Order: sequence, then C-alpha cells, then structure tokens
Amino acid sequence: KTHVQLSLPVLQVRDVLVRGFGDSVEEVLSEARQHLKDGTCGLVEVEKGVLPQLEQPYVFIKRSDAAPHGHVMVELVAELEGIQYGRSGETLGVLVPHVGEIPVAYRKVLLRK
Repeated sequence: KTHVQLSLPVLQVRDVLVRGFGDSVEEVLSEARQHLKDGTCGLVEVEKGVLPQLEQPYVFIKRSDAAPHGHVMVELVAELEGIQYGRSGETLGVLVPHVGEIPVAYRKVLLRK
C-alpha cells in the first residue's frame, strides 16, 4: 500500500528519552520510516522552545492534502541547519523514537509510504 493508517502517540518534549533518529538527513528519514512501520514512533507538537530541546536533523510530518476515516494525510520532511529536504503543508509535529514514554494523546495520520 502507498499509504498506511497510523495512530501516533503524542509525547511531551521533556519526557522524550531519545531526542532524534540519527546524524544525517538520509539516516533520520530512513529511521523515521522504519519506526513508523514498527509502531515505535512518537510525535512531539512543535511550539516555542520545543525544537531546541530535540536533536537535528529533525523529521517533521506535514499535511500533504486537505482526511480519510479521521486520518490526516501526511508526508516526511527532514531539516538540518535551516534547510528542509522535502516540500509539503503545515507541520503536525516532529517525530522521535518511542521507547515507552506515556503519551498525552494520539494523532491519527495516513502516511505516504
């Protein structure tokens, strides 16, 4: 399938134990995709002061369309020193590994895979 229905645990930035996916744009996008497939991916909602508490490169989910079965269609865009790899819509949040942190909510997305 080109798209997969996922429910992403929304984590508080201060709870997050593993604050990024790796050390290159290509690695973080790779690792994000693997974690999304394995159900081991969390989402941090971006507000003032969130991103400086996480590790670059960042992986964002961005709205790719204007929402089947409640699931917002999203795609991945990486960022490193203010340059983004990808072009998409509004940020739903920044992806991080999930290693058992308690979420505050779930975000239903349809991921272009």
